[PDB]
Parts: sequence; structure tokens; C-alpha cells
Amino acid sequence: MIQVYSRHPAENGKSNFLNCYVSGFHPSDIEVDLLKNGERIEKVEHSDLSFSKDWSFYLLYYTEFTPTEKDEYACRVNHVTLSQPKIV
Amino acid sequence: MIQVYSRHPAENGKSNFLNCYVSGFHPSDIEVDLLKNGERIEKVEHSDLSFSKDWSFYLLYYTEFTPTEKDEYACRVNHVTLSQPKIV
Amino acid sequence: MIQVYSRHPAENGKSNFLNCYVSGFHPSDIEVDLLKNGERIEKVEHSDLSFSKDWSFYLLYYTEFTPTEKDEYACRVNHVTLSQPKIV
Amino acid sequence: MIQVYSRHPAENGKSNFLNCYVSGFHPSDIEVDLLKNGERIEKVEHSDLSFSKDWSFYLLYYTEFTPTEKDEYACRVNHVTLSQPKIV
Amino acid sequence: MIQVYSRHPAENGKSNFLNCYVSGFHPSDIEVDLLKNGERIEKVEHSDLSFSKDWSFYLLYYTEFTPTEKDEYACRVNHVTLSQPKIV
Amino acid sequence: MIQVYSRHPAENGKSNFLNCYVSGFHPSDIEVDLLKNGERIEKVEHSDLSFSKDWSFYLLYYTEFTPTEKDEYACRVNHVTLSQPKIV
Repeated sequence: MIQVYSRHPAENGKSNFLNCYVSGFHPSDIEVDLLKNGERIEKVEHSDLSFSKDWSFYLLYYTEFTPTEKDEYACRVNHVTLSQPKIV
Repeated sequence: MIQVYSRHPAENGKSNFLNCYVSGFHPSDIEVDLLKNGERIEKVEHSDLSFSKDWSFYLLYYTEFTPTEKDEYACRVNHVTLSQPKIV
Repeated sequence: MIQVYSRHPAENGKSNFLNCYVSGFHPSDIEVDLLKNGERIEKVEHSDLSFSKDWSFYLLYYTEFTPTEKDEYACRVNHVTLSQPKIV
Repeated sequence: MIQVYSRHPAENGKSNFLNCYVSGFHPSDIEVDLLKNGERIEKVEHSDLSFSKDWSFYLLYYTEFTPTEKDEYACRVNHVTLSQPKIV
Repeated sequence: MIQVYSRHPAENGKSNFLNCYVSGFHPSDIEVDLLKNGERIEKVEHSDLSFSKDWSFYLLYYTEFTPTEKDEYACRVNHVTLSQPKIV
Repeated sequence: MIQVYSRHPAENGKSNFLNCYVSGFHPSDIEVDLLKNGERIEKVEHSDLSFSKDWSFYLLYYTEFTPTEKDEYACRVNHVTLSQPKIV
């Protein structure tokens, strides 16, 4: 029983990894305005400019939270497994 | 029983990985305005400019959350498995 | 029983890893304003400009939090496992 | 209000003349501009003005470079005269 | 208010003349600009003006570099005259 | 209010002339600028003006560098004259 694993790659260049995993709440480039340039305005009342309310990543009420999760977050992954079982 | 695995690639160049995985709430390039340029305006009242309400990635009420999940997030993945079982 | 693992790669270049894992609440490039340039304004009242309310990453009410999770967060990962069991 | 008074009255024999041998990368008199004269501009986003990325005169992969050359660069220039008199 | 008075009246034999051998990377008279003259500009974001990244004259991978050359650079220039008289 | 009075009246034989052998990386007269003249600008963010990154004349990987050369650089220049008289 012979099991041979040979790996010798040549990477002739530079490697660049950016923003491998992005998730969650990330809004961007949002502009909200009221009366940006205002001239001769008699009255402004009851202006409501609220971007967001309460923030909570995990909100649970009377909950049974039992997840079984195996995860692997990365940019470059190498997984190699050699098995040579012998049973008599 | 002979099991041979030979891998020797040549990568003649540079590699660029960007934004491999994007998910979630990410709105962009949104503009909301009221009376951008305002001249001789007698009255502005009851203006409602709210981008969003409460934020919550996980919201569970009386829930049984039992997911069994194996996941692999990456940009470049290499998975190799050699098996040579012998049973008598 | 012979099990040989040979790995000798050549990386002819520089490696750059940036922002491997980003998550959570990260909003950016958001501008909210009211009456940016204001001239001859008689009255401004009841202005509400609140970006966010209470912040809480984990909020649990009457909850049983029992997750079984094995995770591996990284930029570059190398996982190698050689097994050669013998049973008689 | 933007007022620009730019004048380039006189040029005599500006560049690249009376040369025996010219080669390589020599671009000249190239102008790249975005919003050269701008007034009351609200938002400029995501502008890419990269001229070039990589400069490599010799880039060889698994190559056998054996050029044989005999070159004689013998130019002869006689009685060159450049005159730019200015009288005020 | 921006007022600019720029004048470049006289140039005589500016560059790259009477040369026996010119080679390599020699770009000239290249202008790259963004919003050269700007008034009342609110937001400038994410501007990339990178001219170049990497300068490598000899970049070889697994190469056999054996150039044989005999070169004679013998130019002859006689009686060159440059005159730029100015009278005020 | 920005007022700029810049004048460059006279240049005679500026650069790179009467040279026997010129090579390599020699860019000249390159101007890169962002918002050269700016008034009442609110926000400038994330500006990249990197000219270059890495300068390597000889970059070799697993290379056999055996160049054989015989070069004679013998230029002859006679009676060069540069005159820039100024009378006020």
C-alpha cells in the first residue's frame, strides 16, 4: 500500500486579497437633507430626520437558540486529508 | 495498491481577489431631499425623512432555532482527499 | 504501508491580505443635515436628528442560549491531516 | 467666480529632434483631467485617473533569451543653430 | 473667488535632442489633475491618481538570459550653438 | 480669495541633450495634482496619489544570468556654446 502526495506549484507573481468576507449592516453613500440652501423661510417645524432606531444584532424573546455549526471563514484555504486505514 | 497524486501548476501572472462575498443590508448611492434650494417659502411643517427603523439581524419570537450547517466561506479553496481503505 | 506527504511550493512574489473578515454594524459615508446654509429664517423648532437609539450586540429576554459552534476565522489557513490507523 | 489667464506664447524646437536612435516607451504631451474648472459641484465620487500600473522592460517566463547583435550608432550633425532672440 | 495668472513665454530646445542613443521608460510632459480649480465643492471621495505601481527593468522567472552583443556608440556633433538673448 | 501670479519666462536647453547613452527609468515633466486651488471645500476623503511602489532594477527568480558584452562608448562633441544674455 503506497500513498504518495506531491504538490510543488510555482506562483510567478504577486497575490492581492481584499475584502474576502463582508456582511451585516453596512449602508454607505447615503445623503438625506432638508432645505439644503434656505433663504427667506418664515417657519420650519416638526422636522424628523432619524437615520435609524435601536440597533441589535441578536434579539431573542422566549427563544431556544441551539445551532450546531462548523464554519471556516478565510481568504485562501487549503484542506488536504490522506487516509490509509487497514482493518483485519 | 499504488495511489499517486502529482500537482505542479505554473501560474505565470499576478492574482487579484476583491469582494469575494458580500451579503446583508448594504444599500448605497441613495439621495433623499426636500426643498433642496428653497426661496421665499412661508411655511414647512410635518416633514418626515427617516431612512430606516429599528435594525436587527436576528429577530426571533417563541422560536426554536436549531440549524445544523457546515459552510466554507473563502475566495480561493483547494480541497483534496485521497482514500485507500483496505478491509479483509 | 507507506504514506508520503511532500509539499514544496515556490511563491515568487509578495502577498497582501487586507480586510479578511468584516461584520457587524459598520455604516459609513452617511450625511444628514437640516438647513445647511440658512439665511433669514424666523423660527426653527422641534428638530429631531438622532442617528441611532440604544446599541446592544446581544439582547436576550427569557432565552436559553445554547449554541455548540466550532469556527476558524483567519486570512490564510492550512489544514493537513494524515491518518494511518491499523487494527487487528 | 473662477478667472484663469494662461498664455504659452513661444516654443522653438520643443523636443525629440536630431536624435540618432530613439526607442522605448516615450509618450509626450498627454493631458488627462476631470472637472478642470468646477463651481458649485456637490459630489465627486469614485474617480479613477491611473495613468498606468506596471512598468517592466524585460518580463520573461521560462524563456531562453539569446540575442546576438552588432550595432554601430554613428550619426554626424554639423552646424546646428537655434536662435530665439527677444526684443522688448 | 480664484484668480490665476500663469505665463510660460519662451522655451528653446526644451528636451531630448542631439542624443546618440535613448531608450527605456521616459514619458514627458504628462499632466493628470482632478478639479484643478474648485470653488464651493462639498465632497470629493475615493479619488485614485496613482501614476504607476512597480518599476522593474529586469523581471525574469526561471529564465536563461545569455545575450551576446558588441555595440559601438560613437556620435559626432560639431559647432552646436544655442542662443536666447533677452533685451528689456 | 486666492490670487496666484506664477511666471516661468525663459528656458534654454532644459534637459537631456548631447548625451552619448541614456537608458533606465527617467520620466520627466510629470505633474499630478488634486484640487490645486480650492476654496470652501467641505470634505476631501480617501485620496491616493502614490507615484509608484517598488523600484528594482534587477529582479530575478531561479534565473541564470550570463550576458557577455563588449561595449565602447566614445562620443565626440566639439565647440558647444550656450548663451543666455539678459539686459535690463
